[PDB]
Parts: sequence; structure tokens; C-alpha cells
Amino acid sequence: CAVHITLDPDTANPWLILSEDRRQVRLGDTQQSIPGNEERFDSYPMVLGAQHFHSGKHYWEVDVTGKEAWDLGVCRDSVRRKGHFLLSSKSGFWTIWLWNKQKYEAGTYPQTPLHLQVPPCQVGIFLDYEAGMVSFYNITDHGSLIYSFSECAFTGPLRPFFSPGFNDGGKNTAPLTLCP
Ligand SMILES: CCn1ncc(C(=O)N(C)[C@H]2C[C@@H](c3cccc(C(F)(F)F)c3)C2)c1-c1ccccc1
Repeated sequence: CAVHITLDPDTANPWLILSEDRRQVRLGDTQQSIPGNEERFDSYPMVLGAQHFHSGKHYWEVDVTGKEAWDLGVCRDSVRRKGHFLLSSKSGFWTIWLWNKQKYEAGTYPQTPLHLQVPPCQVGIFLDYEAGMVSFYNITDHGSLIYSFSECAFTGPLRPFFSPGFNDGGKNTAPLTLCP
């Protein structure tokens, strides 16, 4: 069920730099000047996969090597794009995140701390639509389960969700890379 993900530049916050092949994204030093369109996330450095999931099983892996912060998973296509919101399962985002170098958490509401013995350099994301399951795997630790969201009971199409961090004038400029 391994799927070739590509990043949708129409969704990408101006703080983001996408590679030419749209297989990579990183935080930029400054905001790019880019057309204001309704699909674009305007308040946080977030971008979606081009791919839409209506059903079935879907798997992809991401390199997070050298990063102090990131967020990965899946969201409803219907999520609001403009203004401020909370990354939570209750808001249509099924994600895990790193921040402050070592704080791993699942984006439940309220959030669930994760205790990772081996810090992941690559993360696997498995979506099972009919099961209502989004699962996260520690590829560095031989595929151990990081976290699973269960009985999410999805209605509409879902999208891959990425953020290579938030802008804090910090050093978190290494890219997220989609693994071949
Ligand atoms: C979307 C708002 N939001 N929802 C929940 C949380 C939250 O509690 N904080 C602790 C963690 C930081 C994690 C993170 C890691 C990498 C990239 C991003 C982002 F937002 F850019 F996509 C976010 C999410 C926040 C948040 C709070 C402060 C600053 C920015 C966001």
C-alpha cells in the first residue's frame, strides 16, 4: 500500500520551501511572496500531499534527521486553511509532533506525551480508512509503534499533512524528505 506522495504547492504556507520534485520541504529564512489562494495555510508553516484518500490502505515514510521540530500525519481535506486553530484529532488532524528537540507528543486533545527510547530519524505513517486507523512507526527502531489513532470514523477525503517546524528565528531549517 506504499504510495508516492507529492507536496501540493497551492496549500504550502509562504514560510515553506518545496524542492523542484515536491518530495522535500523546509522552513525558509523569510516569507516567499506567492499568490493568495483559499487552499493555502496562512498562519503556520504547513503543507498537504497532493494525494486524496477516500478509502483503502496507504503507507509513506518521511526522513526527519537533524530536526528539533516537526509535525506529520493526515487531515480531512475539509479543514479550515485561514487563521489560527489547534492541531487535534477533534479538529480533523491525526498527527504526531516533535518540538523543543526531545518533546514527542500525539496530537490528541488534550495532547498525549510519547516516550521514545530511540529518537526516530525516519517515520512511517499508515492510514486505514475503513478501520478509522492512523498509525505511526519508528523506522529507526525496526518499525516499533509510536502511536495509533483508532475509531477516527472518517467521512470525506483525507490528505497527507506535513510541517517541518514553526518559525522562531531558530536553526530548524533541515528538510522533511519523503523516502523512495
Ligand atoms: C497549530 C497550533 N498548535 N496546535 C497545537 C500546538 C501545540 O500545542 N504545540 C505544542 C505543538 C508545537 C508542535 C508543532 C511542531 C512542528 C510544527 C508545528 C506547526 F504548527 F507549525 F505546524 C507545530 C505542535 C500548536 C502550536 C503552539 C505553539 C506554536 C505553534 C503551534
